[PDB]
Amino acid sequence: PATVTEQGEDITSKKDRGVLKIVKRVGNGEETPMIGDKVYVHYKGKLSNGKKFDSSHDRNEPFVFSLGKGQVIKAWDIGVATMKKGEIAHLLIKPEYAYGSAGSLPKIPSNATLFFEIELLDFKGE
Ligand SMILES: COc1ccc(CC[C@H]2OC(=O)[C@@H]3CCCCN3C(=O)[C@@H](C3CCCCC3)c3cc(OC)c(c(OC)c3)OCCOC/C=C\COc3cccc2c3)cc1OC
Repeated sequence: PATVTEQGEDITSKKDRGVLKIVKRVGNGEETPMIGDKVYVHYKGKLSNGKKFDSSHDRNEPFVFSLGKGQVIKAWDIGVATMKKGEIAHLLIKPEYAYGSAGSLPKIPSNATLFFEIELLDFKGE
């Protein structure tokens, strides 16, 4: 997470560093998911300080959602939108792009900075 702080690319339209990304593994894909595409990922998630660890692997199930429909935090609609199939991205997220000053307790404290390792398994339209 500190690495992303230093090295991570800004992928916010507004470029406020609210969302930062390192492409760790390059995908075989040439396409990215469109808004309204059903998205299939593996993911690991923690607060910046390593607390509240969560993963699709542990839940024995991929995390499936439709892109750009606010099913997930702003940071995910922005971040997975940049990703290619087979790609693994690292994300460091400002609370403004996650749960904000209100947070979401008990899991998400007030003004929490999140870290995600996401693997984009696939995406489909229709
Ligand atoms: C439009 O804005 C929102 C959209 C959706 C939500 C609800 C939470 C949502 O989760 C997320 O947005 C992100 C990104 C997708 C992976 C999960 N996630 C989380 O933030 C994680 C959180 C990662 C950081 C360590 C603590 C757990 C994360 C993981 C959680 O448990 C797996 C979690 C949670 O809620 C605070 C956040 O618990 C609530 C869900 O209980 C279990 C049920 C379903 C599985 O979790 C889901 C399902 C769908 C969406 C999410 C969780 C709040 C939003 O407000 C900003």
